Amino acid sequence: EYTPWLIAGLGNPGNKYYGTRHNVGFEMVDRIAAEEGITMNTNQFKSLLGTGSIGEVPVLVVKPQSYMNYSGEAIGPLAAYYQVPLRHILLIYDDTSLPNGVLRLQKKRHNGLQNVIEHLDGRREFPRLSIGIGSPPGKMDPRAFLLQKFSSEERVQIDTALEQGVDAVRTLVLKGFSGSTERFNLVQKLEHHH
Repeated sequence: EYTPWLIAGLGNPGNKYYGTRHNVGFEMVDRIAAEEGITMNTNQFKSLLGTGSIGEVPVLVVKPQSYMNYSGEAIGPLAAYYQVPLRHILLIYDDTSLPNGVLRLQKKRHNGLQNVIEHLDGRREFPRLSIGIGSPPGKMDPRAFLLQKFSSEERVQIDTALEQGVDAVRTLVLKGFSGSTERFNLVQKLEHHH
């Protein structure tokens, strides 16, 4: 009966990255931990993590400390250590392919995600929670945009997203969707307009 889940949000550690668009996954993970009362003191495998459960389901919430593109250096070994099956590895990260605040849940672009993919022996069949941050504007390249803080209007949407994502994580893991994740994806898109 031991099948923990690994909830990892991606980002770059440090005051330098605090509040930036690219760190949204870190925000979400700080949110889930908080809500669940899980402290992330533990430092292992290039990451800070905490342990607890969602309902009866045991989980580990993590924030890799190796920097975005090398997230796999943490996740891969971390999963092995705790014996987390691929299907229970939930990655949360910023997605430019979706408008601001639209979440997307999938179970099978972004550098952190390729590296993680790389370390999970290329396997791809794990669930992922994308948090949209929109498209960057084609000047200072699509690079300072990510390293920039969210405008106030964007924050609105973002804060709403953090709240709904927390719920989405709890449903996937414990509750059950009670529709397909694709229906949740549809509702996200619609909500962007309301």
